[PDB]
Amino acid sequence: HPETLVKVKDAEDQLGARVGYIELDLNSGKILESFRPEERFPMMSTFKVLLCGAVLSRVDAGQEQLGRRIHYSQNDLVEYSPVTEKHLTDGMTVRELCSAAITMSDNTAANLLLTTIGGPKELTAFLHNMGDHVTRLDRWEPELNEAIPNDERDTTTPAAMATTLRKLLTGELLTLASRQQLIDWMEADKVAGPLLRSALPAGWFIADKSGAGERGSRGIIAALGPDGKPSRIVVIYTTGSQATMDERNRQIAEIGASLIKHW
Repeated sequence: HPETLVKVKDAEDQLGARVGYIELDLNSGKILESFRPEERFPMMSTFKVLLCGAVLSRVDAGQEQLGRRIHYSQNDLVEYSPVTEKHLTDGMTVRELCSAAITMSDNTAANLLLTTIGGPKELTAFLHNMGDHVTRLDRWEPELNEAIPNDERDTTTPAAMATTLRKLLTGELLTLASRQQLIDWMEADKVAGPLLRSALPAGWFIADKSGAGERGSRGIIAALGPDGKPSRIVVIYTTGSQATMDERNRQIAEIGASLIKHW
């Protein structure tokens, strides 16, 4: 609805930065509303959903096992690894790593998982292979969060990301069991509380993944809907603002409040 663009445009004014937005019908793929849909923005941790999607594609094809155990050490640890920094001794399985990367945004978990699929290059090949000729991952954590102005490395567009998430959660791309595993990890997301979840009505469903990077970058991708089932995908990205994390979180929550009001 047009009133939600009023809020998105307002968000841009208050943040003094570009805001990209898209609302997509999950079932039909129809773009319901958008703002700067094809402009590039840093994915930050939102890429971890795509990473585990590629991992699950490997599992389905008999190339990976969710129960497989990965051993790592102190050397592997990078900034913000709340789950992985606690399992140095006995390691963690592929399943526990996707859980950590998605629900807690654990950077080391993401790096270990990228390593299993062949690095950023292979995640990008996976994406191109499923029809996303836009999204690209070029670096590892934490450098992928640099958000250098005009740099296309590690970026996506709201349209590209929304379409890709739709395919991952409803397409024949992944088996039914994997599709649901990916959704379950997003539903259990624990570090997106002040974003869309703070605007979600009781009884509504939400599976999401947020992200934060340098130079004011912030964003969130989500599948949400009334009565416990998702029915639309929402993607919100911004970069370039000098605003505080709280101010950035509030703008996203208000865009969320608006799209829920005009559902």
